[PDB]
Amino acid sequence: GELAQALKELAKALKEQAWALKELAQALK
Amino acid sequence: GELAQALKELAKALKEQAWALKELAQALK
Amino acid sequence: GELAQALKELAKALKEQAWALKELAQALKG
Amino acid sequence: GELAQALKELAKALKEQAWALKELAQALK
Amino acid sequence: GELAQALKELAKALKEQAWALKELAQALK
Amino acid sequence: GELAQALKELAKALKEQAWALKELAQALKG
Repeated sequence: GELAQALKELAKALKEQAWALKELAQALK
Repeated sequence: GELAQALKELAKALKEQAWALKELAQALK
Repeated sequence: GELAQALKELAKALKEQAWALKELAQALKG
Repeated sequence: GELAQALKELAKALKEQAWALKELAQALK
Repeated sequence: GELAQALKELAKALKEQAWALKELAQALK
Repeated sequence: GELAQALKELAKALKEQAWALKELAQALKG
C-alpha cells in the first residue's frame, strides 16, 4: 500500500549508506 | 500505516548516519 | 505491532549515533 | 511465534548499542 | 520464520557495531 | 516478504560499517 514507498525511501537510504562507506574505506588508505 | 511510519523514521536516520560517515571520511583526509 | 515499535527504537539509536560521529569527525579535525 | 525471540534478541542488541554510545560520548569529553 | 530470520541477522550486526563503537571509544582515551 | 529482504540488507550494511569502525579505531591508536 503506502508501506510501498516506505521501502522505496529505505532503499535509497541503503544506497546512500553504501556510497558513504566506500568513501570512508577509501580514506582509510 | 504505522509500521510504515517506523520504516520512514528509519530511512531518515539511516541517511543522517551516512552523512556523518562522509564527514568522518573527509576529516581523515 | 511490537515490530513497529522496535524499528522506531533502532531509528533513534542510529540518529544518536550519527550525532556522535559528527562530534568524532570534528575532534579529528582538531 | 518464534519471531518472538527475534524481537527479544534485537532488544538486547539495542541495549548493547546504548551502552556503547554512552561510553563513546563519555570519551568525547 | 524468514522475516524472523532477517531480524536475527540484524540483531547480530547491531551487536558487532556496538562493539566496534566501544573499540573506538577506548582508542580515544 | 520484501520487508524481510530489506532488513537483511540493513544488516549487511551495519556489519560492513562495524568493520570500517574497527579500522578507524586501529588508525586512531597509531
